[PDB]
Amino acid sequence: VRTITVASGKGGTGKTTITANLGVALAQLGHDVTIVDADITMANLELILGMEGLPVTLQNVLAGEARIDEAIYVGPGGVKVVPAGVSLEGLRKANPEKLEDVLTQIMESTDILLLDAPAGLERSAVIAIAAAQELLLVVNPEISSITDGLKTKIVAERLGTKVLGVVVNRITTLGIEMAKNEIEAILEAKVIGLIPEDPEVRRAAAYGKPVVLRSPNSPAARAIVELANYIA
Repeated sequence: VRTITVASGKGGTGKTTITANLGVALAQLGHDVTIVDADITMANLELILGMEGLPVTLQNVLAGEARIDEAIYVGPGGVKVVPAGVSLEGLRKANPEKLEDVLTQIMESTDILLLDAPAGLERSAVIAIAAAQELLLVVNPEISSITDGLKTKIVAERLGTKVLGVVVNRITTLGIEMAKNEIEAILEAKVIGLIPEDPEVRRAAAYGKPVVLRSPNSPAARAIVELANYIA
């Protein structure tokens, strides 16, 4: 019923980390959550969720080789995952109608649908943004990252996707306050999450257990469930 796309400007902000743990934190709060991994890249949801290879993807479901139920897997903490298999652009050109109904079937199966959009502003990304009602923008406290994020914000507004708020990932807790105001001023939007730089989210990735479960008290984890609370 609630569809949110997580997107960013450049390619290395750490958004997939936020999407995965956000979903796990959301599921831990009792919400029926589903993440559709639209980022056909290495170091994605499968790695961070510590999940084993996923056989059936949407590409299979769109080709009529399988039922959507077969492309929905259960991950850590109860979060569900749906692999796109092929870029959204591809699925969309293959059959626009089918793609929409399948997305509908998915929305039916949950309360919250998170779309891990591909890195930047490619066709597949804008499609992901337009497909959601809300956009969760992820940026780093670096200028380049913040301006690239502004373009993403703009695209969402051009399309009619409402900005849920912006998440600043990997900030040093020292200046935060001034930084937050500064960032909110640059891309005129509200930051609803400040995830401090944390070695633990890197080790979480390397070993396959989301920080939210691996290290519940690390500052990154607490910041993320904090964000899931705001969102839910």
